[PDB]
Amino acid sequence: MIVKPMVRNNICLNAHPQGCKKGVEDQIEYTKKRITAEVKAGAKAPKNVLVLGCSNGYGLASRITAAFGYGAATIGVSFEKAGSETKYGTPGWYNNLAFDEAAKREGLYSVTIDGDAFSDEIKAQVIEEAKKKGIKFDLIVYSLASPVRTDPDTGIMHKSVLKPFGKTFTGKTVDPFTGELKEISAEPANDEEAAATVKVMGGEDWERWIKQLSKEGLLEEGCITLAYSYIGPEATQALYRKGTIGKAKEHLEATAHRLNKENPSIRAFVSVNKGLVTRASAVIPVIPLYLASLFKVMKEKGNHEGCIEQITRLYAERLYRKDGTIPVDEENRIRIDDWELEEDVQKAVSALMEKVTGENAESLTDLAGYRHDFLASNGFDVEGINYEAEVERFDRI
Repeated sequence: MIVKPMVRNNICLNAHPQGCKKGVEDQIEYTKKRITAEVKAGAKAPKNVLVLGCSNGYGLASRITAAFGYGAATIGVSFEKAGSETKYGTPGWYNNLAFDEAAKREGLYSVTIDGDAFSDEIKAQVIEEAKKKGIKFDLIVYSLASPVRTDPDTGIMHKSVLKPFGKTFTGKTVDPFTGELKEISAEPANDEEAAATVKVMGGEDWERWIKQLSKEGLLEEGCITLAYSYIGPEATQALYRKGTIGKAKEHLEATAHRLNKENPSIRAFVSVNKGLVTRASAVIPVIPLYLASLFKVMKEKGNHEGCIEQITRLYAERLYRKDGTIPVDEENRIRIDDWELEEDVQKAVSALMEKVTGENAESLTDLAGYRHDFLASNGFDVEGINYEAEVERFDRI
């Protein structure tokens, strides 16, 4: 069985087990070189970390940075599909396996809980695991990437949508594989859609995790909790500020404020991260063209970051600094999109988006970098992996 990427409806349908593994190992290796003795010396360190959404992207990087950077014990939660002998698991399933294996090889405590993180069943499972080991958490990272949430008190399922308000949102977009430029649109959402999105992307579950953990006395004094979010460029403020996403963000930010007021011994932040290729990226106008242009501009400037570069910087230069402060903006958010939103960067990116055409997209923007990030998420196009070799089982890594 030769496994090559199968992409349809802008989604990569399969995954490569050894590729996903090499991907995790590469992040671990970077972490070991980035988070050195000097970087840690004189700063505090996380000891027991809970990561909700630990199998991909920022969540996975957060777990790797905690464990292999700072030597912390970690419990990760994610909802994956296991693989069988002949059927693909989700990429996150192979990522978790690779993580737990490396953690064990290093003698680090690591436990992965697979299930719906929005459910009280899973929360109860973390709680009992913590009480057994005698763990109290000092860092809780909320990085849940789901388009749907089944409300645990009412059982009804909500799905988020990505739409503006009042006026339809139209803009250029690009296919990184073909090079095709198009114009697509997002029509204004209704109340049902807006309310569903808030339900999925807001801070309801974040708060629920904190309260249940609090009641069971599983939060260490001074415990940091973070939720990842995105603000983005001016070109997409219609969705990220005044769209359905913007409303969910406002809810998440209000949730963070309330967590700080109700738990005096806690430090809760929304962490605003940089833009990267996500599963949803292809359905949003402007975004795929923005990212390709951002990648080009930042790689040329020399400050391009992927997930693990972002999060290691988050730990070393926001959470665990030697001056003991946690720098925030005027609204008390941690900002690591500071490089992305630099004036010179955004100006050049905008110029690039204005100039892009059909024949020049490949050379003007970084579609190649975009393709790589898209594929690497599922374990494809990873350096050092043969890909012409057959995979015996989809049961191991």
